[PDB]
Amino acid sequence: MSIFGKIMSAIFGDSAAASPGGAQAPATTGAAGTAPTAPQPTAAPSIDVAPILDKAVKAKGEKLEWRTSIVDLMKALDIDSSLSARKELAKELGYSGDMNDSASMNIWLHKQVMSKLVANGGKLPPEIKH
Repeated sequence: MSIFGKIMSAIFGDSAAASPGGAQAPATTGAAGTAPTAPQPTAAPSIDVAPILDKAVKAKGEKLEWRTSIVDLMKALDIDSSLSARKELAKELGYSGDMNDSASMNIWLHKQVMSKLVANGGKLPPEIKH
């Protein structure tokens, strides 16, 4: 499969009314009816991936660094990260497994995946750029 297209189905799939700064705090009701009700939809031509992955990472359970590590953001959306997963994602991008080992694998893969990911309207924090 194509994991860059598998992870984006969650990143570009925010419909829980969370978004960057959209989550509100619940309040008690009853006599509380005093409040305006004019819900104008919040459009988003830009998909801020930062308040998506930063939260998804700690939702996964362990603290990761999606900012640099490609395997971290992958596992965060809950991908196998095992042999089959690392094989499909890499081979869809071109695959490089000669002497580079996992060392250059984290680097190169992180670059290519982002080019297929944030190109769909994804907005990244100012330090995530190739």
